[PDB]
Amino acid sequence: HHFEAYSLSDNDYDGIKKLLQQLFLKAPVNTAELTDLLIQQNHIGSVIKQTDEDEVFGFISLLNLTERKGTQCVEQIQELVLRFCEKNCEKSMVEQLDKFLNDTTKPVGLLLSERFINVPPQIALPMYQQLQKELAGAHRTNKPCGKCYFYLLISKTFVEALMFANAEEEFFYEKAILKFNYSVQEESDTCLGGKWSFDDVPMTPLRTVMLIPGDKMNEIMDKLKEYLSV
Repeated sequence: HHFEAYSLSDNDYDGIKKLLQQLFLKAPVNTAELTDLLIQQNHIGSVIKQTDEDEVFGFISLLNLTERKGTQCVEQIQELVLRFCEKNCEKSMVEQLDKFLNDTTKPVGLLLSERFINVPPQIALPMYQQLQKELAGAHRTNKPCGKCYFYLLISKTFVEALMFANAEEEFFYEKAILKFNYSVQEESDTCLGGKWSFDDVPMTPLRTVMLIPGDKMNEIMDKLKEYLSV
């Protein structure tokens, strides 16, 4: 099974959108507007295709949340994590989450990395390495995507103790200065040509929100290389 990574394209609109919908289900975030925002972003982000060839097996990209103020879906994502922070966390944690998201001097970059479960997990390493190269290039050329102090990751997670659909996201969670989980009710498993999914022990679907400082990313990349190298 050979995979190829391409820049985001208008042709990948449907595949990127479905992957976003697997993540956001029915929460108040416009997956269509978000997909358009990702595709519009130039030199950042890549899609995985198997080389059938139209199908988007995965994608990774970054959005600078303060740069993209004025986009509705970006505001929606911020209001989404805050509202679930309010419901599931102590006000002290809510205050600082809100402070982190409104700190213009230290921008927060939303990291979106979604893939079908059938793709081999080792592909995660080239995806993050390529994104790291692109983020360094953006930082070199004074673009806002290369100027993030913090990275916000929303992960698909479950408990029967915290377990990740994308296993590599354990390394981000370990380094997160702020983290919490919220329960999801649509419970939509991945659509990977796969009819259904089964667990021998019952599981509770969750989303885990985590905020990771930029200085920890080189340590995260190092485990990625350690565990996923092929």
